[PDB]
Amino acid sequence: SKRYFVTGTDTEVGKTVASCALLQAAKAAGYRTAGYKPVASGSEKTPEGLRNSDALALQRNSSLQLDYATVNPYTFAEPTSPHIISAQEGRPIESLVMSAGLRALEQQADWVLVEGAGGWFTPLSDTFTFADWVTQEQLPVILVVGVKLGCINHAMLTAQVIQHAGLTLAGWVANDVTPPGKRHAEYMTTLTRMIPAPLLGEIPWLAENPENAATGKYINLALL
Amino acid sequence: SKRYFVTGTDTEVGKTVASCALLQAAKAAGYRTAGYKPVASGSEKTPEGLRNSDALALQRNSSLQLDYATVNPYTFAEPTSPHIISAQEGRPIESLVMSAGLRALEQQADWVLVEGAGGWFTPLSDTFTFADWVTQEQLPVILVVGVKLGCINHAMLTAQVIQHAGLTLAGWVANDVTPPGKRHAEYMTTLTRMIPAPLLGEIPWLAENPENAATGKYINLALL
Repeated sequence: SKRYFVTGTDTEVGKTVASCALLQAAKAAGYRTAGYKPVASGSEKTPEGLRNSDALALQRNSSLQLDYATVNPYTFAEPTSPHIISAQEGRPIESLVMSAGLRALEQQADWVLVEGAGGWFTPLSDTFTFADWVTQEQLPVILVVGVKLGCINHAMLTAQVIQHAGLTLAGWVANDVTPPGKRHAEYMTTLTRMIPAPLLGEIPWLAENPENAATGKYINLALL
Repeated sequence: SKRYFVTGTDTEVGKTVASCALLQAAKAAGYRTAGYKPVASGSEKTPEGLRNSDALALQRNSSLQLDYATVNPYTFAEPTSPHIISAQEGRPIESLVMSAGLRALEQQADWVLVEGAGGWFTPLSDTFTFADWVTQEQLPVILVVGVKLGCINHAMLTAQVIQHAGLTLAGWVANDVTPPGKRHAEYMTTLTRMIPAPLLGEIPWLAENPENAATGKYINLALL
């Protein structure tokens, strides 16, 4: 089986778009897949309770029919750092619960993709970050790089810190977050040289992909 | 005397606004100040050659009357990574030239603020980054943090990598890049706990500060 943690270089690089592409590619390869987003903030009310749109995307892109809470056990409404809204709601986030949910998906899935709740150093409490949990779980990490100004710096910072944690940087995905620009090829070359992990694929600019066209085709899982 | 390198957490955190506040505070304290931006990209034509707006701000906020090229010896038009536009123009960026320009300002200034040309890992050539040069110069670093979503992660990544380079994280400046939000205080507390350097001050949201109101008052240089 297989497990990966997906993180983005910044806000609004389409991290969840890339996660969905990865999940689609894994299903095409014959895996029984599951997405896992243990912690989510920024969620809408429904008759069943709060639902986060990124967790819903991961649920919908899982090859298994998974219940929402199995994908996302901690759901907060407001779109702010987990530690802040957790404290405000009186709903502490516990590492062991996060880990138990990953184990629970491994009962059924042989390919699990895990997404966080912000970037690498996202606080979950005043003393624990999402990086702490990923490190404990020894997950291999896939970096999603939004190709835009600043991406080289952010990719390098994030890659260095992951490697310093003792973790494997398993791959990276380029997400085209804007229409094509002038320096696209040169930026891709630069990122490719500098990121110490295989480029798994590049997702085109899909103007938010309103029709939910399939993106798994952009990912080469054999490179992972 | 004193020298500092200023870097931002991301694109468009108002790094140069903070640099100008620092320079203003240093002048108020009685220093002979100079700003230095060795490398600049994104510049306008004038009869004297290309001029970069951030370098002009540093020039104008220096207490010494400095010639433009002394503030910014390498000026490229297009707003793209220095290594790319340098290669396209056939104008290589040389560490020794960057260092000579810093020495030249130290002939006249006892307080020098240095700004880069993007974030920490900004390439200058295919084999040299701005981090390499800062590390060679052993500059103490001031981090400018734009208070916005994602700032905790970016501040922590950048701080960790600076410390791992063996450099001193001398301080940080909070820049209010948006109007006040809800979680402003809690974000400031979080950043303050997590960034291993003194908070020097917080610059209010100035809607781009069209009147050039003075910002030095927001910086407490005694904390540096």
